[PDB]
Amino acid sequence: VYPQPKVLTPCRKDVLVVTPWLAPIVWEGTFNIDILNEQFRLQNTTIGLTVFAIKKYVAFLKLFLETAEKHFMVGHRVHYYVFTDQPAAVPRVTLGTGRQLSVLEVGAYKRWQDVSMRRMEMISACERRFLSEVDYLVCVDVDMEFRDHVGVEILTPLFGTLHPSFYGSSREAFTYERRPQSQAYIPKDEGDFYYMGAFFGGSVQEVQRLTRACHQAMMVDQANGIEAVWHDESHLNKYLLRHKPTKVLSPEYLWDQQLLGWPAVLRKLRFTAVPKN
Amino acid sequence: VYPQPKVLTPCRKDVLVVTPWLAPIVWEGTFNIDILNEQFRLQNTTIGLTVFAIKKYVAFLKLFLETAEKHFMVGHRVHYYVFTDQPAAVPRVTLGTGRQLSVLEVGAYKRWQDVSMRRMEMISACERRFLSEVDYLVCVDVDMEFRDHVGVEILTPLFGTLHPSFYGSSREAFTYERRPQSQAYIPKDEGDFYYMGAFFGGSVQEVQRLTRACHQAMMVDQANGIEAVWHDESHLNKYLLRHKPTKVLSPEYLWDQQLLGWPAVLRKLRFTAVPKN
Ligand SMILES: O=c1ccn([C@@H]2O[C@H](COP(=O)(O)OP(=O)(O)O)[C@@H](O)[C@H]2O)c(=O)[nH]1
Ligand SMILES: O=c1ccn([C@@H]2O[C@H](COP(=O)(O)OP(=O)(O)O)[C@@H](O)[C@H]2O)c(=O)[nH]1
Ligand SMILES: OC[C@H]1O[C@@H](O)[C@H](O)[C@@H](O)[C@H]1O
Ligand SMILES: OC[C@H]1O[C@@H](O)[C@H](O)[C@@H](O)[C@H]1O
Ligand SMILES: [Mn+2]
Ligand SMILES: [Mn+2]
Repeated sequence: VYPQPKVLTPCRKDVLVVTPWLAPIVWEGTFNIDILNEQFRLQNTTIGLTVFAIKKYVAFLKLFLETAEKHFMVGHRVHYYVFTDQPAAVPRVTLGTGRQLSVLEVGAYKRWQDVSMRRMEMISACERRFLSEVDYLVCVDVDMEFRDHVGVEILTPLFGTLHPSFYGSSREAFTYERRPQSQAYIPKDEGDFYYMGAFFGGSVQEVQRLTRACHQAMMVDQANGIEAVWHDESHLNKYLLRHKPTKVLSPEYLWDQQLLGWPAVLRKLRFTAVPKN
Repeated sequence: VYPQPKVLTPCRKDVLVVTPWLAPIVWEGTFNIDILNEQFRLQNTTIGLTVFAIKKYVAFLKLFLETAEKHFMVGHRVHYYVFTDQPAAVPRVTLGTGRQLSVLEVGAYKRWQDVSMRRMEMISACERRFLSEVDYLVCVDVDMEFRDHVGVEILTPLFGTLHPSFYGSSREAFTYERRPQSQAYIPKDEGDFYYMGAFFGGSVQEVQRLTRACHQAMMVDQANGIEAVWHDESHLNKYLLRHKPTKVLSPEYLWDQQLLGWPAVLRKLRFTAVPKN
């Protein structure tokens, strides 16, 4: 039993709910979570969530993790992978059933550019290990909290998330890389969306492809003495232009209430930034 | 270069363009065919189209085939499989490049119920052969003509098509099988859509699963001395209830202008019935 979908009365009429390559754009009201939960339960799906907490960012872990336990893939199997240069600093947080956490220890870089940029390398290389332990990988920023449901509706071979400062914008304004000497180069009259670096994912296979390609593309740039304007986010936008995501998450999935409010078009604020100095 | 998809100005606001399990519902204006053509060209995708022309129905082949050459998967590789009890009767029709036709000879059944019903058996068993020759199988009625574009926008692991007499209806009215002694039984408060028997498909693997299951389910019924109300279409609706299609085609893809007109909500009439006695 569930309400009957009605072909001639669209749930959402205020937003675009599918891209021109027929990928769903995920917004409240486009899905029935009970149907989707049923489908994902039947494959006994496991979701991996990677998060980096290097240096002072280990401060963000506790709230990240507590809110992930209330809102992320609740009822499904989750494996948190925390990447950190301080394993002892990882708070002990009580996990629901079928949920686990592993701490993976890594080097720090002095520059914040490289910490964010080397995520691609580092996720890429836990490679044979993700393939056996999980069906999907979701890769997010640690400086964040869950405030509402983030579940299996997002799961697809490849997804990105609409940057919240640019969803209502035109492509000319998108802060893509505009210098043709960077591998992240996107010309002025190309681009579907501007995707944020802080929330992407997909199957293990598609995420390893993305992260390999972004790393291989960041390296090429260095050996040409150039750094992409917005770094990993620049390379992500380039990969996602050429390899179009099979779902696109609305800005419900990456928001900042302080900076942008709660507009009517956003019926839930699911995963939001935390203030930092 | 293409128009920029605009997150806050949905192309179609009059129809539901995605199901509650996040499958696209395919309507004009939801897709950019150039983007999709690009993606499908890059895999060198082959589409198989199966069609049965048993007895007098070989009369429908000529127009079916000619219009398929103007409108079906034009620019992509197509393999027509014509199933018939009269191979000599299959008109010679000139094919575009990368397009072929094979004639597969089969038995006739006196009763029209079994001809339509045994399609499932017969498609199911050309089994090892579809797996090597084609990536997708599309299965349609022969008594039909293409009048507009039917292309790669429909291609997905599994799709069905909204029956044109029932898209604006409620589920209570859907002419599902309502007798619990039939394997096609769907209860009164279940059902997403009423799908027509005349246009379904998907990957080879998903279509062989569907047709196997529908055959295995038709047989079980016979050995219980019962025939489903609307036959293969009844079993299809049951399979698609339990195994939800990954795309749903709008009634643009299965129409009858004589019986229902050309409503404003239908911006193209793509594939339509032909009058018969
Ligand atoms: O010293 C640092 C700087 C960054 N990060 C990681 O890199 C991510 C992205 O950087 P940040 O959040 O600073 O970028 P922003 O969201 O502010 O643009 C952080 O969330 C952490 O996962 C980290 O672990 N240690
Ligand atoms: O004598 C027959 C009756 C049916 N068919 C096939 O079974 C399909 C479905 O039957 P029909 O079109 O009669 O059903 P309808 O569309 O009228 O309900 C036809 O299109 C043909 O592919 C056939 O080949 N020979
Ligand atoms: O334009 C790209 C930039 O946009 C800012 O609003 C955001 O805080 C940065 O993280 C980066 O994404
Ligand atoms: O209700 C099911 C039936 O609906 C009719 O309109 C259609 O012509 C039949 O082929 C069958 O689909
Ligand atoms: Mn951040
Ligand atoms: Mn017919």
